[PDB]
Amino acid sequence: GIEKIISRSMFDQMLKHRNNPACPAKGFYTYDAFIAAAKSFPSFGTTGSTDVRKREIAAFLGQTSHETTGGWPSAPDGPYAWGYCFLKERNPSSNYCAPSPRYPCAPGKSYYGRGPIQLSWNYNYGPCGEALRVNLLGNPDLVATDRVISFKTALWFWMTPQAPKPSCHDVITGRWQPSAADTAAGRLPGYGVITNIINGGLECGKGPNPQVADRIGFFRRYCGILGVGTGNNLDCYNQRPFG
Ligand SMILES: CC(=O)N[C@@H]1[C@@H](O)[C@H](O)[C@@H](CO)O[C@@H]1O
Ligand SMILES: CC(=O)N[C@@H]1[C@@H](O)[C@H](O)[C@@H](CO)O[C@@H]1O
Ligand SMILES: CC(=O)N[C@@H]1[C@@H](O)[C@H](O)[C@@H](CO)O[C@H]1O
Repeated sequence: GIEKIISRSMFDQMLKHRNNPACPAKGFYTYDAFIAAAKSFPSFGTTGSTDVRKREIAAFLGQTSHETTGGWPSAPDGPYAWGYCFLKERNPSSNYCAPSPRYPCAPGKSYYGRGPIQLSWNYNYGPCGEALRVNLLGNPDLVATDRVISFKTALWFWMTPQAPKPSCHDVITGRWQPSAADTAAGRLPGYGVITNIINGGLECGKGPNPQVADRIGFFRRYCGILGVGTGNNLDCYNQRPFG
């Protein structure tokens, strides 16, 4: 599997501070859990040329690193060495509950960000739990409790199209071709579109944004380590958010 492209030592170099005693998630995010989880999504990091596979791994780790970052500008090893520091969304402003016939909010539960992709909203927890055969809609805390399930939610999100959004996977592997609406809106293949899929409503199409820049910094660092180009279209500053 992906262990051939990303070794334990490389993962540890990338996520240099995940086991820092200063990080709330210390000990939770393990290479073994990452590899185990990836087995359930066998085309992740095994699609296309070696160059593409490395870029996919860098893109996934880059985005998830931003979602979980403990970085600050003057941090040791730079802000892009502080991925995977957090497990739960810091200071959430709501329970992330939206109307959903299929995946209604479970009374008393909250769908704030958890795990590497900071999975949010009942309408993500619902179908993710269905795919993973666990009750994430009724027990969203599971994403912050079992390390393999945690990684699986992130990979699920990455691998799953949700129209009109393609999967992050299909974008980074070059399988996704933009529609006429996409090319008009400047949603072109690259890391920027991936940011848009993940959190574009809040981060994209509004000009320069430090969260978008942070996502790019991790991706650049990881592509450097893996020895691949990042490609272009890295930001979504001028991209209309997806529908
Ligand atoms: C641990 C934490 O609070 N992570 C959040 C994440 O939930 C949010 O989606 C992201 C947006 O850019 O930035 C934050 O760092
Ligand atoms: C954000 C980040 O770490 N960028 C680095 C850059 O500093 C370095 O010169 C290059 C080659 O090693 O790799 C990455 O682009
Ligand atoms: C990783 C994740 O859950 N991302 C969601 C995204 O699916 C949703 O479209 C958006 C709405 O603003 O909220 C983000 O938190």
